Amino acid sequence: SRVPILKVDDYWVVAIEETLDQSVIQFKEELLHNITGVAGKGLVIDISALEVVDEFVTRVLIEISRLAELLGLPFVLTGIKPAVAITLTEMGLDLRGMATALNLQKGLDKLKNLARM
Repeated sequence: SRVPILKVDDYWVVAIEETLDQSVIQFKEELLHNITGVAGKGLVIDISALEVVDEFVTRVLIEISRLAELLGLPFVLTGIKPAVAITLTEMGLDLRGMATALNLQKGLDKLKNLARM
């Protein structure tokens, strides 16, 4: 448990910070364990802390995204600067077709708005 996984109003909230690499595997595993245990209304993951995004991180984000979809868990990715949007898309993450938001607040609001409909 290095990367904290928070729960707010039944939404999972995670912010990924710079890591000095197997802890990303460790993080993905713990997150997946959590979101398949107690039900939650959705998942927000913020990556604003990452100066560059790795091929490794990208694959973790693709897997979390696919599983969230299979689980029926609304998912929003937040804090994505232009340069990182380019890299993620080039490495196979479909940014256009997924929910993204500017920050954690916007992320949380987006999920609640979609649901309240």
